[PDB]
Amino acid sequence: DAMTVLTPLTEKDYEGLKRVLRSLQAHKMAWPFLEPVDPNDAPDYYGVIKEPMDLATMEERVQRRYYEKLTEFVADMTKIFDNCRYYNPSDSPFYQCAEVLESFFVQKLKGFKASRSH
Amino acid sequence: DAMTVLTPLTEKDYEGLKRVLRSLQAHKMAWPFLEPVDPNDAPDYYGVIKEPMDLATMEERVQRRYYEKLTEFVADMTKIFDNCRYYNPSDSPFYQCAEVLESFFVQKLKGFKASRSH
Amino acid sequence: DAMTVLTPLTEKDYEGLKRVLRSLQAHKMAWPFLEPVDPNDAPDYYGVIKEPMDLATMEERVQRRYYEKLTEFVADMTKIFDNCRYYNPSDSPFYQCAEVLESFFVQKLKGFKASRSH
Amino acid sequence: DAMTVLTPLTEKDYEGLKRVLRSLQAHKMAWPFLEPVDPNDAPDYYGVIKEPMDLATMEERVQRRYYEKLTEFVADMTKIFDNCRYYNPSDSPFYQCAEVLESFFVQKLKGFKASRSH
Amino acid sequence: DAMTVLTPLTEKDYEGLKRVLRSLQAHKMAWPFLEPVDPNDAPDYYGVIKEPMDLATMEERVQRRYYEKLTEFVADMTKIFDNCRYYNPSDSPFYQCAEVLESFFVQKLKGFKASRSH
Amino acid sequence: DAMTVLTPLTEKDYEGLKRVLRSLQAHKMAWPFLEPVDPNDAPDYYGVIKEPMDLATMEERVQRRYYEKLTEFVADMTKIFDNCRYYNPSDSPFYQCAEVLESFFVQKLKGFKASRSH
Ligand SMILES: CN1C[C@H](Nc2nc3c(c(=O)n2C)CCC3)C[C@H](c2ccccc2)C1
Ligand SMILES: CN1C[C@H](Nc2nc3c(c(=O)n2C)CCC3)C[C@H](c2ccccc2)C1
Ligand SMILES: CN1C[C@H](Nc2nc3c(c(=O)n2C)CCC3)C[C@H](c2ccccc2)C1
Ligand SMILES: CN1C[C@H](Nc2nc3c(c(=O)n2C)CCC3)C[C@H](c2ccccc2)C1
Ligand SMILES: CN1C[C@H](Nc2nc3c(c(=O)n2C)CCC3)C[C@H](c2ccccc2)C1
Ligand SMILES: CN1C[C@H](Nc2nc3c(c(=O)n2C)CCC3)C[C@H](c2ccccc2)C1
Repeated sequence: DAMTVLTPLTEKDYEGLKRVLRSLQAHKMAWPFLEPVDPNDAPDYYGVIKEPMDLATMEERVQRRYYEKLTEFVADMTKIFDNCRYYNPSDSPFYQCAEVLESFFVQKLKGFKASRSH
Repeated sequence: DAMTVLTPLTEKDYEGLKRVLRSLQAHKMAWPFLEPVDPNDAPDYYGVIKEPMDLATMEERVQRRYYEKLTEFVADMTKIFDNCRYYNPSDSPFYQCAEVLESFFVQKLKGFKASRSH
Repeated sequence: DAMTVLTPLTEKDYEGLKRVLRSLQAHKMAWPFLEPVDPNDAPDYYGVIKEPMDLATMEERVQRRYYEKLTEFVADMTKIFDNCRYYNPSDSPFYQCAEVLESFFVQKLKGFKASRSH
Repeated sequence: DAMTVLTPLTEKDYEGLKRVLRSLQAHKMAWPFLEPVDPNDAPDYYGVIKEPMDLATMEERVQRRYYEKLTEFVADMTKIFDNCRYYNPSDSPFYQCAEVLESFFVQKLKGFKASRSH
Repeated sequence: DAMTVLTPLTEKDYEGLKRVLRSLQAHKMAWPFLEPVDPNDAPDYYGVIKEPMDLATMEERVQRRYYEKLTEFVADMTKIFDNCRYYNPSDSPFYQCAEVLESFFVQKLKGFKASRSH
Repeated sequence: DAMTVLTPLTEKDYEGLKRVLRSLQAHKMAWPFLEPVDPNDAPDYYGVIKEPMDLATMEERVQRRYYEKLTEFVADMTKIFDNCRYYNPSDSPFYQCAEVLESFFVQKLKGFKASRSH
């Protein structure tokens, strides 16, 4: 979509970004992405993931208006999952929780790209 | 079913394992993972992706009958697309090809799991 | 076709002209042509394109009844795509989008050069 | 296609860049694109057209091994057809010859894009 | 002057017009402006100058009694020198020739205005 | 003058180039040239004038020591006036302001050429 790349993010938009973000935080499968990875559960995590991400941190950025474009937002989200699938094994819960939450996200994202324009 | 996990791969199994692979080798979108990553293109690749995977390397492995359970061949397949979304940017052509191939694989693999049980 | 050049435009015709225009304004790939180019996007545009055109300026015209023959309407349409391809790079979005819609409008117009003879 | 944008043009490539070019110089409708637009035919042309092109200027460029990728060769071909539809009227001969000849180039170009994959 | 704008040109007017014009055609430096710019000298000229002009085209216009007010005769003359300084480099002879000739025109034009105001 | 063409610009030179440029911005008739032309005032301006210019861009350039010779500096100035006279009517004020200011600059420039040598 044109507008996703090009049309910048208004106060209205950011309002509905917080709305989507909260939906993720209340999701049943979000339990592994609400906060940052603990370096004690996994030394080498921050050493082998170049750009880690969580919803705790995406909440900061949505409240600090970090994202000039809907594009910078959908990147940082997809980090959460691409990073989770990369570091964990295909048969782990952490992986499954990411596959589920990403599908959900896309739906909650599809509704936001639609409600922007018409 | 997941007799995927438990039921060793027989010879007729390895049949559609090779056929499913030819079909990924055909795809117009398979080009990015037909062969191993060249480290002239990307020096730091091999140092930052832990278990690289191509389809050439995987095709060898279907010839050595490297795989005792279907579980193993699908781990190694999904490596390719997880490595790719990890290493590249989301709006990348590579990243789009992994998104598209994998969905293909998944439909071609859905077929295989059913043409094993009944 | 003879009918397009000499037989002029009935009150009917002008209904199925506004109806095709409508169809182009729906399309997914019509987004770059629904209104006039902005001069702040492109300060040289209006000085180097001799006859710009948009579906908004064309809805005005179809309504005002500006077009005596069908030849006139299809010119003003084709300005939109030839101007685009001229001013924008072959490999660009705007360009690709013009390709999609000229291809479409053609068939949506083949269906009008046929509802005007039987 | 990935190969078109990224694979550098070998000398075998260039051999049958000359074939595609001469097959176009042969065409029955290629006649108005063989040589540069004459300033006496159209005093404004070279002022109102930012980058003119022709098959002769491109025969020179294809001989002097000027094109690093296939991407650059098709860009200059489609200039001939974009500059033409832009400058001339939709109902002019020159305009139809670009319609006819580009459409043909496109097929010669399909056949060369697959002569390369293998 | 009020007269130059408002007082229509009569026959004795048009006779001073022709005297002024020939004085210019005589000038040591009128040479670049005696006739239309040749598109073979400068392919882009006619496409990048919206209203070219010459002392020849104007001598026709003075014979045809084309000018209703002195205002329009002066306008078309200042086109010659404006279009020349615009198109050409300032250190060029054509640029210098317009600088000189116009200053000449101006003294001759002054004369003509008081040869009128009585 | 020899010195204007050949003798590069010292730090002292540049001091008095800003001195002159200031004087221009002081002038009551500088008002149409103090900053760049607005594309919304005039959509075609930037597409049909090839090298625009303004005292604001010229201040930047004098502060970046962009001009090796007094010759480049005086060109860029004279764009402002030639561009104005070309795009606008002889009888317009923008035109009449270009005239007045250009005459001024010449005088201020006369004095700067003279303050260089003795
Ligand atoms: C901080 N801590 C991070 C956890 N999330 C996570 N930890 C690791 C990886 C990973 O990919 N993720 C997504 C790879 C390495 C370790 C979720 C966890 C949690 C535990 C119990 C009840 C709810 C939540 C809290
Ligand atoms: C062998 N060589 C490997 C390339 N594939 C690839 N290169 C890189 C990454 C990646 O993720 N991939 C999948 C990240 C870093 C660089 C594809 C390339 C190729 C070019 C044109 C037509 C087909 C194939 C050939
Ligand atoms: C009005 N404004 C005009 C744009 N269209 C356009 N702009 C330019 C060219 C061109 O060829 N086109 C078609 C070349 C020069 C710049 C479309 C744009 C738009 C942005 C976001 C979402 C929808 C629409 C809005
Ligand atoms: C050199 N001269 C150029 C002509 N081609 C051309 N002239 C013009 C435009 C244009 O778009 N084209 C393509 C717009 C402005 C005039 C073709 C002409 C020719 C005549 C007969 C047999 C072959 C060739 C040769
Ligand atoms: C017809 N042809 C036109 C020339 N004049 C001219 N050519 C150009 C520009 C321009 O500004 N001018 C005034 C800019 C673009 C090229 C003068 C030329 C001539 C040469 C020698 C002796 C007398 C006449 C005759
Ligand atoms: C930025 N904006 C540019 C204007 N200057 C200008 N605009 C145009 C042309 C031109 O030639 N000039 C010199 C032709 C095309 C439109 C002057 C204007 C202004 C208005 C009031 C008080 C001071 C300044 C400011």
